[PDB]
Amino acid sequence: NYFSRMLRGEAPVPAVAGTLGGVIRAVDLEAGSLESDYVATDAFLNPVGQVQGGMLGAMLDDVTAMLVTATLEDGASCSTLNLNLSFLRPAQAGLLRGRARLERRGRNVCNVVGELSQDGKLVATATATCMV
Amino acid sequence: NYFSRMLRGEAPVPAVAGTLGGVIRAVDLEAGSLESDYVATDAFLNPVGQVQGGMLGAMLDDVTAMLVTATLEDGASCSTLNLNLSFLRPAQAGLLRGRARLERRGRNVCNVVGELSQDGKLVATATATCMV
Repeated sequence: NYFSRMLRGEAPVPAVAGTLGGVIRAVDLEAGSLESDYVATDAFLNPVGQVQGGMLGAMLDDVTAMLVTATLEDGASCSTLNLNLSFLRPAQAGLLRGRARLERRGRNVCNVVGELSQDGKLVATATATCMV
Repeated sequence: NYFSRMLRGEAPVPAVAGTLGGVIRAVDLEAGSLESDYVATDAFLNPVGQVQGGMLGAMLDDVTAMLVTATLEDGASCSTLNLNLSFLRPAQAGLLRGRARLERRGRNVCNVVGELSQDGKLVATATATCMV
């Protein structure tokens, strides 16, 4: 698994995960779930000092695609086709917690849901449609 | 207009637009359209060297929300509720061109579409639902 090589330091984390302060905290391949931390920097802020929605979406993209990748054989690859983002509450600079769950693992499509929390509240959700 | 103050250097560009290399190239408030450049850095790349979908979504978020903001009175504010992103073709590090159009400007909701191109091809599209 590229993913499990990545977890034990034997393959590179994608640069974008570095940029988002992404750190995988939990995986459960039988439950079909995954958890990652993210860091919103002052660089990701709108004029009023909240995190831009799109930047939250990049974290949701990461957690959902990571979960899908975790399930793949070597040689298979996760490609996200659509990502629908709902912005629920404002986020501030600092840590966030991303949680992904597989709603369906198909032969070629996976439907993933992602939730992003900060300070114990949901700030944004996602639905990802991914092909493999 | 906060937006037009921002264009002539008399108000701060949001930090996130800096991060995305965002530079407004065109506005047409009667046509209801707006155009911005974006720069994808090596920091926004997936393992295979293409731009992460979510990072493209943050550019789509910027162009669509910018267009909405351009139309607002002083005191009014643009808040994106949902953003649906479709990923069409892979992008590489470098310049991209974001284009926004208003499909509807309501009393409290604006429906915006965004398209992101690189090297003359659409890489991603968006639909934003925004409240004011």
